[PDB]
Amino acid sequence: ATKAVCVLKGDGPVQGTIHFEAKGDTVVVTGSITGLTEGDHGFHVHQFGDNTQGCTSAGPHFNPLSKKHGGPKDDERHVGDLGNVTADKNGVAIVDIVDPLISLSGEYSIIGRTMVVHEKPDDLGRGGNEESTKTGNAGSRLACGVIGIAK
Amino acid sequence: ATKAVCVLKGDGPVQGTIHFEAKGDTVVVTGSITGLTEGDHGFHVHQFGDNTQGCTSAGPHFNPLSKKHGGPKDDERHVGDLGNVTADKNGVAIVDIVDPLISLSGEYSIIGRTMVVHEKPDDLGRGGNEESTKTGNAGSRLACGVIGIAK
Ligand SMILES: [Cu+2]
Ligand SMILES: [Cu+2]
Ligand SMILES: [Cu+2]
Ligand SMILES: [Zn+2]
Repeated sequence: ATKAVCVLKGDGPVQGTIHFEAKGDTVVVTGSITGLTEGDHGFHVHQFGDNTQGCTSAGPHFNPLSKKHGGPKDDERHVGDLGNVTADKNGVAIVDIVDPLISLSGEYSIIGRTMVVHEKPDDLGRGGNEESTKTGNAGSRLACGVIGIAK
Repeated sequence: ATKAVCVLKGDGPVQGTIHFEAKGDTVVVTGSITGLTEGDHGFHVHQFGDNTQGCTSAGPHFNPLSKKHGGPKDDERHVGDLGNVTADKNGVAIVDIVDPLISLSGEYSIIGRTMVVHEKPDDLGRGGNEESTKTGNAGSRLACGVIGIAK
């Protein structure tokens, strides 16, 4: 798989479409998310592609190397830690990320897992409580979708 | 992955949860679909896990070996051809299929692809027309979802 896509849906107004592309040795993630409150929102890949209980059944961050939570540029981070996306005053967040830990096949594959956008900013593992080291204190799951193979 | 799940949703009342489990060289698919008109409905794995345009962006049947549409028991069939599901008069179909061609890993992996439940019964390629050998005349897609990894 070279291309993947995710449609984000939740119980409120947040929605969006995220695209993933294997380019060279990396993955580029692009798209946009609407309906958000202004400012930063944690944006992560969660382990299970299980939407039977809404976004809750996606489980925790995808973490095959068993590390602590961090920001996308840290060495100590989960594979699913893609940092924050930033919404403007209209509620629109434009997504543009290149990441060196995920991709689309093999052990690090995110195909069949869940993309989640969160209520609050991800503090990138530096909030100083235990929760920070798991979720970055990013709060509740506003919208999510299973990552699928695209044409 | 040895376990998977799919939540079926569409524009109307058809809803359902399908579970997949690896068992030796087989895949056992169980679950139930509700809101269906009594009778037989085609039940296939389509190629893309793209829900950006509802169920229509799922593309055609998963057919990596470019075969003709058939039923589950035939040798000449698509990998995604799982035949038919049958709804009672209450509109409920209990799924219980064991299949040797679909898998949760490797080249014929369905993770990240779309499970589709159709309007009309699958004629299994025995219909007397061209359509029959492509889709089994199952008609419109009532509901679908991306197949994801499950705990
Ligand atoms: Cu998260
Ligand atoms: Cu079909
Ligand atoms: Cu077919
Ligand atoms: Zn994390």
